[PDB]
Amino acid sequence: TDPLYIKKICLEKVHDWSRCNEDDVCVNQILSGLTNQLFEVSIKEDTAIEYRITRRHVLFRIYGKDVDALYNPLSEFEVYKTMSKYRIAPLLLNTFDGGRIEEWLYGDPLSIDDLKNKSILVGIANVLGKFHTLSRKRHLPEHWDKTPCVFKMMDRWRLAVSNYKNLDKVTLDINKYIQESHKFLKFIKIYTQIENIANDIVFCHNDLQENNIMNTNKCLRLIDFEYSGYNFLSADIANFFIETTIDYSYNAYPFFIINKKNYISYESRILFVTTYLSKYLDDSTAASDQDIIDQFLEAIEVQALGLHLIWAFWSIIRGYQTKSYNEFDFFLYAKERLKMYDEQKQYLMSKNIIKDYDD
Ligand SMILES: [Mg+2]
Repeated sequence: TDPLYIKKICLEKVHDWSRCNEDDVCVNQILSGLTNQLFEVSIKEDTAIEYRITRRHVLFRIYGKDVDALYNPLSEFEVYKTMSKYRIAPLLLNTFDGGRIEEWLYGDPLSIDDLKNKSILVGIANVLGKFHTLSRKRHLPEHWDKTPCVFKMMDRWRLAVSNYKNLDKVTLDINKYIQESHKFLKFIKIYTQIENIANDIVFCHNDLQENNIMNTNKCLRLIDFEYSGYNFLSADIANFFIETTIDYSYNAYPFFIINKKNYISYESRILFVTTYLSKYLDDSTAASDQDIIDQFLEAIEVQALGLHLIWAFWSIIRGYQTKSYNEFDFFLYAKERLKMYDEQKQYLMSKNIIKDYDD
């Protein structure tokens, strides 16, 4: 993590960069987690034009430790290589002792305000619709577990949360939501057997938020596939719809803002689902049926219910890992996702959508 060592590695692992020396290379650490240290590494532009280096930037990733990973760290690299092969993720460039080097994407992540732009929403639906056709249009590795990660994420993170003895003010009754977790997984096992396109099991990103969508040339691209895996495709869309209400760009405590009124509008949700199905169904994109759309939208809201529990548990675990480094209040965030669960459960009950859920 010493900058000159980073320069030395890049000069010998990026093609034609060895024509430079360490004084031609710039290293800028970008925001990292506990599992990663990320650096923007570049050749100074005037040095680049003189030597005519065409790959001026790379992304330099130093691996953390597996035990701190809340995703699955043992299969993350194999999954990323597959995504890189089919040009879905940023291109893997090289590996080194303790990390890897990836293509640098020029542009900016989408903002919370970009998700109000209807043209941006259409672009996102096209990208995700085409992306979700991967498992049926190409042959993904046959040994990959096809269990929907809604089960795996919920099970894995509920276990880690129940192993805590503190749990003071995240909720006074954590086992209420631990028992709610069991209710959702049992309901979703029945609910997803109903014939619904939204219940199709495809390879999913599973962390669809605006800052994981890059806007490069007006071509939207996905990044950060660490949580990716097989899942109900409605879960990927439900995550994106939820994220229209959460702003992570706020730069003071608690470093997030929730605006439930900003939830993607119904006409926007229609426009998204129609656009999505136009790309996800190929030989007959005849899914302009409103009853198919209205049922697509209902399955999305059902999956949204469980995502609030999934990410609340994730946030509880992150809160016990961190300790005033970014000062993002993971415990307040978890409490807000738990509140989102209660409000979503009430709404679904009020419309009789989660029958036999046993409140
Ligand atoms: Mg990210």
